[PDB]
Amino acid sequence: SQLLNYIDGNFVTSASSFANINPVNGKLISDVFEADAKQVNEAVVAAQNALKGPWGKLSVQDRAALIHKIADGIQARFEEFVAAEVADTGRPVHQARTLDIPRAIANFRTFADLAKTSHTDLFEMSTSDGSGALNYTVRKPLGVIGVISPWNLPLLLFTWKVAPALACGNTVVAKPSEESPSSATLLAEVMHDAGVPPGVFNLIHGFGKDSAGEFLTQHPGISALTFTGESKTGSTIMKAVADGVKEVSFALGGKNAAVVFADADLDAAIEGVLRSSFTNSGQVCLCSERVYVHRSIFDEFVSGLKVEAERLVVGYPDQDGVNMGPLISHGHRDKVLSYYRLAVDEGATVVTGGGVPKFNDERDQGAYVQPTIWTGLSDKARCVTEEIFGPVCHISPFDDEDEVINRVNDSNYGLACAIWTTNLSRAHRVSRQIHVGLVWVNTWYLRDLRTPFGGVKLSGLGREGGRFSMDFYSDIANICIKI
Amino acid sequence: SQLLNYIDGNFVTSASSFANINPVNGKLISDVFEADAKQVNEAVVAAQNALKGPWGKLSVQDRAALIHKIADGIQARFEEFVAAEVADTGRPVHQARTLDIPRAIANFRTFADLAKTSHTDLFEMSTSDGSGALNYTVRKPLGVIGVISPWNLPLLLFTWKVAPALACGNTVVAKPSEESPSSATLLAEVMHDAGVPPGVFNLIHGFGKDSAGEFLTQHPGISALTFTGESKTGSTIMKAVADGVKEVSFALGGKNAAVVFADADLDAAIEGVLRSSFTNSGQVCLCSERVYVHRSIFDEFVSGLKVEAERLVVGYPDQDGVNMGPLISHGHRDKVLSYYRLAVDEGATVVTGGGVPKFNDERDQGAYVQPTIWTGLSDKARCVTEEIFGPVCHISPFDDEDEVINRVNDSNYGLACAIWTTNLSRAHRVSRQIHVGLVWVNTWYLRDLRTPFGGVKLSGLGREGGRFSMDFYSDIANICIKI
Amino acid sequence: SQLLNYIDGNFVTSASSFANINPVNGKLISDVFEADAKQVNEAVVAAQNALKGPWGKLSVQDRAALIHKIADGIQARFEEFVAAEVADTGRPVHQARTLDIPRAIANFRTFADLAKTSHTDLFEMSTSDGSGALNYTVRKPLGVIGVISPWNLPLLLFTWKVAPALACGNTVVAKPSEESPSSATLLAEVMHDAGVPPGVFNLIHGFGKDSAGEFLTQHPGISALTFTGESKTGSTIMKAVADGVKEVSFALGGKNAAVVFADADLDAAIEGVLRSSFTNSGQVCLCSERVYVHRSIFDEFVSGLKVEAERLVVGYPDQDGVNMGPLISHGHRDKVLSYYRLAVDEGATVVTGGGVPKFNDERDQGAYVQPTIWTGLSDKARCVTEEIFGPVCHISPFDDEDEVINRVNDSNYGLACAIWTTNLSRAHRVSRQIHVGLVWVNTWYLRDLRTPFGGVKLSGLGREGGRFSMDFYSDIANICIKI
Amino acid sequence: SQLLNYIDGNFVTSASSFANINPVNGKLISDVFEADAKQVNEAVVAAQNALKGPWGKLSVQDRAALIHKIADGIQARFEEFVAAEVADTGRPVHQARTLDIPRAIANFRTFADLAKTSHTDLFEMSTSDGSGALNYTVRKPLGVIGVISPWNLPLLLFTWKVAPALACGNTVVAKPSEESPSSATLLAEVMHDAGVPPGVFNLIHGFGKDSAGEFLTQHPGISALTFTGESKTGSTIMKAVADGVKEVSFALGGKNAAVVFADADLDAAIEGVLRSSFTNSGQVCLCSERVYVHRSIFDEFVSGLKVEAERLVVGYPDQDGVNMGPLISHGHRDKVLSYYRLAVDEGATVVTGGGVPKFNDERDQGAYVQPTIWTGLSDKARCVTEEIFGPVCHISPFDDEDEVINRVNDSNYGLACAIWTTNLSRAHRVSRQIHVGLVWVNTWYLRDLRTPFGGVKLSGLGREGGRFSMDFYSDIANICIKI
Ligand SMILES: NC(=O)c1ccc[n+]([C@@H]2O[C@H](COP(=O)([O-])OP(=O)(O)OC[C@H]3O[C@@H](n4cnc5c(N)ncnc54)[C@H](O)[C@@H]3O)[C@@H](O)[C@H]2O)c1
Ligand SMILES: NC(=O)c1ccc[n+]([C@@H]2O[C@H](COP(=O)([O-])OP(=O)(O)OC[C@H]3O[C@@H](n4cnc5c(N)ncnc54)[C@H](O)[C@@H]3O)[C@@H](O)[C@H]2O)c1
Ligand SMILES: *C(=O)/C=C/C=C(\O)C(=O)O
Ligand SMILES: *C(=O)/C=C/C=C(\O)C(=O)O
Ligand code: NA
Ligand code: NA
Ligand code: NA
Ligand code: NA
Repeated sequence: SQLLNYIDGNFVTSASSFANINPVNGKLISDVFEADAKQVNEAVVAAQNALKGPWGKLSVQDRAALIHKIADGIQARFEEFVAAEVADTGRPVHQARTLDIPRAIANFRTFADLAKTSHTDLFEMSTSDGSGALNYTVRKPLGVIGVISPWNLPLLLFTWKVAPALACGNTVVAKPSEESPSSATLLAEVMHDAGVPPGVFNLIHGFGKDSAGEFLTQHPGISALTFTGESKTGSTIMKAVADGVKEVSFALGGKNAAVVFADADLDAAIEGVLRSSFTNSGQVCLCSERVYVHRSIFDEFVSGLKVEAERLVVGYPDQDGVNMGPLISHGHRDKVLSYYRLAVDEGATVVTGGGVPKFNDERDQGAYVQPTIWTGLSDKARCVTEEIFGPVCHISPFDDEDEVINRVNDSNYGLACAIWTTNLSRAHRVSRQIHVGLVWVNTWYLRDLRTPFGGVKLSGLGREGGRFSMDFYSDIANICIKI
Repeated sequence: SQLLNYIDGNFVTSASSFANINPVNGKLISDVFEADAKQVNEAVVAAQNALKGPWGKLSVQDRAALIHKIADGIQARFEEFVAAEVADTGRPVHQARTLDIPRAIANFRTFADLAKTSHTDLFEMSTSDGSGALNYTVRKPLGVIGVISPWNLPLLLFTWKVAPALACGNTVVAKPSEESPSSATLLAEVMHDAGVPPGVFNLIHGFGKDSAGEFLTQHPGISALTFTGESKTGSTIMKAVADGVKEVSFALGGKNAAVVFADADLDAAIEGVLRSSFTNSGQVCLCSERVYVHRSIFDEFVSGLKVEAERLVVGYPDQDGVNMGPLISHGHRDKVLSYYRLAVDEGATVVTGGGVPKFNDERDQGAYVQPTIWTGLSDKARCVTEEIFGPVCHISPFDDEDEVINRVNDSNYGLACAIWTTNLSRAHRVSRQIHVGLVWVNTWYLRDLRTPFGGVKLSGLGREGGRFSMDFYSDIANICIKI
Repeated sequence: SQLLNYIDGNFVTSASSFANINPVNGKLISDVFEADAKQVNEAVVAAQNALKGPWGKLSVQDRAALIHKIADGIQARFEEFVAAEVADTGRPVHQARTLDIPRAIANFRTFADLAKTSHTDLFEMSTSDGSGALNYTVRKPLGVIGVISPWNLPLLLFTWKVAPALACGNTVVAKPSEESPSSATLLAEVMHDAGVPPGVFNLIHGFGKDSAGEFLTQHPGISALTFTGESKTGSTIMKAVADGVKEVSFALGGKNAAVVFADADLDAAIEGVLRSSFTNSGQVCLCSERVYVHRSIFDEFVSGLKVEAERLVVGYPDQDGVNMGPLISHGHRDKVLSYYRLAVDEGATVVTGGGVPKFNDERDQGAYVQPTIWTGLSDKARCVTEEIFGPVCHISPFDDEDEVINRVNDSNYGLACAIWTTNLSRAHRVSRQIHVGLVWVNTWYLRDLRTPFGGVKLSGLGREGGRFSMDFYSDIANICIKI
Repeated sequence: SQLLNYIDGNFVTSASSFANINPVNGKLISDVFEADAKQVNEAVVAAQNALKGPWGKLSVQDRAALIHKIADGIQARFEEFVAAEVADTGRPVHQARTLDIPRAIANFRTFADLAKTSHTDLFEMSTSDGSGALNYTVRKPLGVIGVISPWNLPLLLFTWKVAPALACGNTVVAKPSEESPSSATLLAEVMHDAGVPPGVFNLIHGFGKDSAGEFLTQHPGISALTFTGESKTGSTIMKAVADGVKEVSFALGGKNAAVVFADADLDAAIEGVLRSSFTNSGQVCLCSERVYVHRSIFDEFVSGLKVEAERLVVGYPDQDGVNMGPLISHGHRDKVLSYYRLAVDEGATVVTGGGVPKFNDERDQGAYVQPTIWTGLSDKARCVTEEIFGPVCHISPFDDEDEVINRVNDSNYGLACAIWTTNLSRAHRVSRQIHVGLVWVNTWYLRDLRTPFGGVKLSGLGREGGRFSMDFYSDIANICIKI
């Protein structure tokens, strides 16, 4: 299989391809053509021009309707999309069918809907001559949106950015992860078949540094760069767009805590932390790699979680009650296994996991690791502080409400946090004191697409979601009429 | 006069001092103690700590009441602030009495009011178990706000940032321009006398590079850097804070155009462009340095603007009928004059000005220049494309509406634009097509502080004003409760 | 037996039937079963019970999807709705295809979308004990919405109420005009086939006083009454529901002015006033029956309008080039001719029309009248102050801006006004001074469904449209949590 | 003491006067002049004219400043307002000093602030000709606001209506309860002294039927009637303004429940129900006259409440530790006692109270009753369904959560509800299911002035507070410009 770039309405190859690997079994699944600096410039110029074409002339309602057709296009090829994400990543067919693909569709539907309903402001004012003035605001396309997306939730995170971008009338140059190029390529076909004017959506394959990612980033023709990924990659990008003073939107992961209070529903919290630690094999930026549990229930909690964790099925995406697939890649497994060892060096008790499963088949050539639970490390340990991005969590006891708040907040990251308690006063009091963008109480990763989404400190900059996306992906202009 | 730093509730000197010069006559007004890296550190640390003190326990209404007291205090020392601003900058006293100090009061009052009125959002959602969930959002203090302000509208631009910062419950470390430190130092006194808690507001004096400005910018204890200034400085600051992924808010350079259509009120437009080109001696980021005038009225408009410009009184701040003061400094005058000769070299006709007035008194040791009008340059001339930030404009004819829209927009800047026309459709049709953040029709620099303010391209990123400031100077947190 | 009621998911007949007449030729179209008190009761109880059924259990997303299905259902039977509308009202077939039916569908689509986008508010407050409290608001179904609709834009106005009613989770009992029950009956079928649960949407036919309308009005089981129609009927309805303190929403009569300034595009204004006076044979609450023209263009405006008026083709709905159909009924024709005679007795000059066309075919049995223009009446003439609701306007000269504002405003009505001018300041300066709910400048009846729609004085109470409808059709509840 | 009307800038007497009685001891406090129909007409006409005077030329900022001046003037006479409120009604001095007078002040300041911050909307749209259109809304004064207020919270409720009315630039004709005329008369003094232009604020005294109140409602010159009070009185008013189609805003009766769940903080719940039943001697529309307590804690709850209720000090407004003053009047006491008798007749157990205290001093000539608790009545007893408006509650056990929801909602009223529970889920799950406008969890009558305030069913129509008042007291107008 070969995955081409999509530039100015044409699928094109490059002067260099690269392997896309299935991490279930290490087998090559396709050659991906790597866009070069020339092709990137070509994509940007084409997106700039397309702003002055038919796309630019579309009414908000026709634009929305076309976006709903992009979404219809995905629905009609649903299983081809499921297959595509599964292949690239190893994610369980069930996850892909219920989480990834439906959310990608909902992204386009939600922001199309918003594009139609959203409105702006009127401000009246008095003036010395007694005639007054009117200020009104409008939202306009920001211009060319640069999109650089990660491998963990490929289509979901790709469309999270492309959808509001197009809904706001922008054009897009989008660079998916080298590891997960398939679903995006399919989207490009959907765009094309749906009659999205050429130059409106441009797909470019490649890597970061000295490759398509960097080139997009250094290109003066774009108006914004929105990115989800590694915090130091965010910092790099920010420096790159600085001379052009481009608008930036970053969601940059973290080291999230779950907190379980003594008055929690223990069984729900055990199940809740299982999901928050090991979903997508712990390759979500929202996952809890840190857990704090009240001393009075620490041992019981750890016990039940170990039990539930060892019940998880690690195998083929289509395997029966499968719960976990592999890591994205071998490189990523090597980093994760590297932390596995560091955890021991650091004094950790390994409650469960700590290595890789054994298959004695093709999967042994994959990139699987085991769900892991550590105990007994210091709050200052590297394993408790640095983001691992694997199916791992360290559990630690706490005694006081203010103590644990202080411990959750003592981090250079602050994306999300999950809190377990049945007490009303407690839930609201504690929630407002956690220094993150996103709190969940008695649940995790529940997403209403209208809400502001993002992080504090190293975990990001700006917010996306609902009107926050409508604002970020638009020029806000103020028009003042003297009367 | 001696201008001290204000750090953790105390006025402090530093090891080194620099001179504050009166641009009217080149005389020394005061010595200004330069904060060093260690003092910058103390200010940041005090500000972090102040967030955990009494300031952090104030209700929103009590916080607002204290902010109104700050504003009362400025009011009570109104003429001192006027004299301070005038001393530093040479601005006409009547401008300081009607624009500068009044706006600085209004900034505090408006954001104190928004602090009390502003609310957040509630989103209900359905879930699988049929019980649903609530998402609600809150605004919290972002933390410590780094403010770095320019010399052109010292107290106005300073308080424009400090007012919302405080209103949103942050603490502040603020560095006013080395050219214009007096009114900020006075403001510190008002802060102290109003009983603002120690560490909440901190004033550090100095320069940019290798000085208080850069130290502030590099300090990891800050949560945000808000800046109005040269766009190249903005880029530098963006790079400096990138490793911390600090929130940023930039209002930067302009090369703003005024457009005068055939159906304009010609006298009103002449008076209008007079003000937009030469207000504050052209030292406003909003000034018009490019002027496009319909062919059929070009010659008359140019003749009218020449006469009106030659009528401008350039002189002392309290001189009868004075319209224009000097430039901020000799250094800035060197730059302006350099453009003045470059314009000749690029082939400009000098309709008026082009040099420095001769007073034959102490003002000759000052930093005055003449209001200056050019004609005859191409749209590619450096003098038509680069920000001068002096009392200057180039005037060029046009024939067609779409033609002029494209010429205005053909720029790496995009801050503001003023349009002159008596035609209803024209005002609205043209304004929405200008690629800037701010348009005025039949007026200029009319400000409603609730409006979103800011630029596109090199002219900035982000918006401030009204709820845009309430969002930028706050952590926006989403709290999701499973029911 | 032709047009049945639709109660609790079944079409049902009644004890008495009445005739539906085609106003093109006076011929009987259908027999309509008049709901009696018992049946009105049955409808309300069933709507009451439906709230406690699966309709009550839908998530906002599923409820929206269902509403979109109702729209799809109307779309699938587009031509049948056209024929139904045309039959009852005599409206030109092209108007039905481009205005009436498309707007009915748009009504459902818009409010379905808003149901999904709309959110509510979060207010934080401090409390004596220093722990604070939260207030959040929610929208819930108000309950059973009683809908009483008029005959002039039958399906458009019917669905303008039903769409938001259903979108906010209410159930409905709706009574269409005795003159135009067909398209509403067809909607009931669409609702049945779409699977809308029984009790959710109920259709009852009949008259006002001593009939289905009155009884709906007097039933204590409804939660609100929303009504479009005559003013005196609004008053009657307001009194009827008073003992129950039911929520009310009224758009009533108007005696709307168009104002034409000397700087208007004269050709566009003539065409504009031709449409605002004669569209739907002048049977729209937004029609202009008063017209004020600046003296310098009066004679020419009048001559222009007369010519264009006499071009209008009055005839069959499917007649080649037809512009105007008949009036709704013979009884309405008699009212309109009563004013046509009064205008003469009051001294009017009849510029054109003033009687009934003679067709020498079945149309002479229908209810046609001529498009009429009067001149020469005083501002206090009855024909100039009372709503006629036919295809007529009086044209009067004016001289001064403040004069014409006062004359427009001197009315017990205040629904809408149209202003023609090319001057920017004038447009905004004058529009804000007109005492109505709706102003159009250089156009007429341009409708954005997000906008607040309603009148002042006798022309109504409350606003509908956008969030105004989402508010009126919902219980707004504040919930305050002590922390 | 003499209490005059204030009409068109002048205090005036009337042909007839009536007595204002102190309910503590039954003594004459003052003579009140009853406005006749001629004088009401004079007030409304002056109010209409005032809209065209200087009041109408004030900028929003200036109008706001003047309203803050009104508030200052009350603050400067703080204790005279305390004395006036206490004299009229017998309320405890501490309640007047902490709730009543401070709220009146906060009313004016809140709405003054909102006047300055509030803005409106901008809606862009496409058109067939491709040029587009824009819609913008504005808020303007509605006109003359009729205000009719009750005696239970005289200045709080009076200024709750007058503040937003003025803040929205309206003029006012206001009629306080004949039982509590004093504070409103002092406010007329403050208005005069503050320079409020003549006709802007008019104070008329008297009764309802055949007196000033009725005449107000019948006057065609008013634009709206806002009213708080008895439900049947709301109905009578709604009918009276029906012919004019005036805007109406009603907060009316309630028979509010408190619900104590088994997981409640039992002592906090007992204190909270004590306050919600007996504050202001049970004379708040928001008081809980029905109480439901889970079976498992019912006996302990009732014992506890008995004890705390018998601790209450009933007596003089400035008496040491006084909890309750008298009822407003002997007539009102007659009503409440007849309900005391009915409760016994209906089978109630009198847990405490049930009569009148014996003072053996001048308070025996006052209108006091005992705080009263009943038990053992059915949900259909008159004393459980009808509003008594005195210091009483009936307590009933429940078993099931859905059961108690149904029981609370089984009412023709629906003003407020208070729920006691420490459980997170329960607070949010149950609160959204209560059919009222206002829910409190673990508190009572905690008021954020920005929130929507009102009732459902017989308990009112519409909402006030925050933007809801800003909309009700304004013409909302949509202005549509074709471009
Ligand atoms: N927070 C998240 O959701 C998230 C997602 C993916 C990866 N990560 C973190 O990052 C690591 C893996 O990510 P990665 O190394 O594959 O890439 P990366 O996370 O740093 O970045 C993701 C995307 O950015 C692009 N990119 C990388 N470097 C760039 C550069 N210098 N300029 C422009 N674009 C660039 C890549 O092509 C890729 O598509 C993990 O260890 C994990 O901790 C976090
Ligand atoms: N606001 C508008 O757009 C509009 C629409 C139609 C008619 N009108 C005016 O009304 C005049 C008369 O026409 P109409 O009699 O059909 O209008 P109408 O307002 O009296 O009746 C309209 C609707 O209300 C119902 N109704 C009438 N009386 C009622 C009552 N007492 N209680 C409850 N429901 C009642 C009717 O059956 C119908 O459904 C027209 O001449 C015109 O001036 C205004
Ligand atoms: C730049 O020269 C001026 C900036 C002005 C503002 O930011 C303002 O608030 O008016
Ligand atoms: C009255 O005759 C017209 C009312 C029109 C509407 O309500 C509409 O939504 O277009
Ligand atoms: Na791969
Ligand atoms: Na200086
Ligand atoms: Na008919
Ligand atoms: Na009294």
